Order: sequence, then structure tokens, then C-alpha cells
Amino acid sequence: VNKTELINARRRLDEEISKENKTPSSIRNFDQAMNRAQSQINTAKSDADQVIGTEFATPQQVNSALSKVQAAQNKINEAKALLQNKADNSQLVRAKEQLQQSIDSTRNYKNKRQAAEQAIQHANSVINNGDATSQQINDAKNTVEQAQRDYVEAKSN
Repeated sequence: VNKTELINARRRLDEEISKENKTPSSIRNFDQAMNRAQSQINTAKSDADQVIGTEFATPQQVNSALSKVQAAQNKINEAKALLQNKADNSQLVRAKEQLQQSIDSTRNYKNKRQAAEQAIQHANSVINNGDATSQQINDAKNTVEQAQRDYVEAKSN
């Protein structure tokens, strides 16, 4: 039997869904939907892994596992659809700075320094977790990069 489509669909279940530049509320919604779907996803992953590892798998077993994987992928895509892009505030930042010059930054700096320290602690926890998923690693990377961007901006005004 040709397992190509099942293998490819099974691998797609593990792909990172990017949270880069997504709103914090929409990320919460995504994580909440993924948790609701998690047992269905895990069962699809497990059944597909068994078929993939079956040396003499049948087309029926491949097709049944593929159907489960496709339904699990639809659940992931439903969760992904909750993610929303942040809106760009760069022109508002520049306008605010121009108004300030025409006429609390320390607290804001300290808040963003703390956010950077928390991002480093979160990254270390993920790095040290041998069970970490591609999604968890990528989420932590995006959090680190956002904390760096926010820190530089807060120390620069």
C-alpha cells in the first residue's frame, strides 16, 4: 500500500500554527480550541502512527486513518481561524512622539524589562522540556522576539 498521503497528512498535524503578530485574545481563543480538540487530534495521530508503522498495512487501514487525520486537521484549522492579526500602531507611536515634542516612560520601561525576563524564563522552561512540541518552541520564540522588540522600543523613548 502507498502510505504517502497518510504520512504527509500526519506530519501536517505537527506543523506550527504561527502566533507571530497575533492578538493576545485571539491566541487565548486558539489555545482553548486546540485543547477542546486535543483528544481527537491525539487519537488521529496515534491511529495514523500505528498504520504507518504496520509493515503490511492495508489500503482500508490507510484510508480509515487518513479520514481521522483529515478530520483532526479540520479541527486544527478551525482553531487557527480564531487567530487575528495585530494592527500596526507605528504611525500612532510617531504621532504621539511628535505631540510630546510639541509640548510614565520609566514604569513602561520597567514593565517591558520584566516582560523580557519572563520571556527568558519561559524559553528556558521550553528548552529544557524534552517533550516540547514544534508549536511550543515556536510560540516561545515568537514571545522572546516580541519581548525583545518591546524592550528596545521602551528603552528608546
